[PDB]
Amino acid sequence: RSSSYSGEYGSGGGKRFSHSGNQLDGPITALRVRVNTYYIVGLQVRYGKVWSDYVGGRNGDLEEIFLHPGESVIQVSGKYKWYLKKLVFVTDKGRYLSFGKDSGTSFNAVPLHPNTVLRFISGRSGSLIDAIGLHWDV
Ligand SMILES: OC[C@H]1O[C@@H](O[C@@H]2[C@@H](O)[C@H](O)O[C@H](CO)[C@H]2O)[C@H](O)[C@@H](O)[C@@H]1O
Ligand SMILES: [Cl-]
Ligand SMILES: [Cl-]
Repeated sequence: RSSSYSGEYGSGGGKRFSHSGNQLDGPITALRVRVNTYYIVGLQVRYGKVWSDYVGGRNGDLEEIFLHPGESVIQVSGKYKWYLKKLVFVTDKGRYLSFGKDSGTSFNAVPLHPNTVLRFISGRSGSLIDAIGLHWDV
């Protein structure tokens, strides 16, 4: 077994979500993160050529980053309180894809097993992102 799970990072508010079904669409190719003054408000992830159903709320500005062909996320750091505040996706092309404000409890997620990358995310959401979990696999 090469799969592993990092999380949950955040608190117990909101309703659980998962992108487990989405990995069949392909590898992660892009990220959308809605952000305001204090929080990560929403999240969307592009699996192959297909975006996940948007999760989170509407009170923030949408930020979007596309990954390069064959670029994978190999480390995720961030910060949270009762809600998620910052995320940094570190790639195997040496890019640090940062979203949100530098404040709160820090976390640092890396994969357990050899040669695995970020395949999908899960977590909790409502009007904001309450929590996030990272799922690693081949
Ligand atoms: O005390 C935790 C309670 O949190 C409630 O979820 C919140 C939503 O109602 C609101 O719209 O968004 C925020 C931020 O995303 C959520 O935390 C849950 O509905 C309750 O079940 C829970 O008791
Ligand atoms: Cl950058
Ligand atoms: Cl940390």
